Amino acid sequence: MNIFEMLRIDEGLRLKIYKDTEGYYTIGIGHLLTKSPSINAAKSELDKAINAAKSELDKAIGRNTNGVITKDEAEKLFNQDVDAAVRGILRNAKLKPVYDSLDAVRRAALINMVFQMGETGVAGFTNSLRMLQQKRWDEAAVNLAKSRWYNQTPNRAKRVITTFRTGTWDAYK
Repeated sequence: MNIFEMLRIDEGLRLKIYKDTEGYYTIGIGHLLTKSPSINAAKSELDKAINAAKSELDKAIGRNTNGVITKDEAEKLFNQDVDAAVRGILRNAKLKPVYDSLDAVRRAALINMVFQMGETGVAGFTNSLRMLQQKRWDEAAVNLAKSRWYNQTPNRAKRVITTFRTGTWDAYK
């Protein structure tokens, strides 16, 4: 198991533009496109958005696709995304250090968070981060759980948390 397989599981795979739990238009392996609008919107709106998401996609892939892509394409996007998450982490004054202190498995967990919630979002978990740095496994997990993230996506948060707590991939077995 590794980062790719890990997120592959947590994020799923889809070749058609769908929308995430947080009302975002996305595709492939969790590839964000555009903020979705509220249903209280009409054609003007909705279509405008579909439109926009669509453009984003085209732009990303470099071709006209009418909201649909291939596996190869997704996998490409995917890699790029993992890469990026891994750069935010290194570019971040708060993440870099936590990251460095962690074992390979746990590193993976951090990347996941980052990938799921952006470097900005993640750096926001100051207490949890510190705890991670002190290697206070269980405390962190408790801290981590007291979050929007957990409450919103519990199953996924669970796997991640456990991962941090055990330094193993059991949660993913």
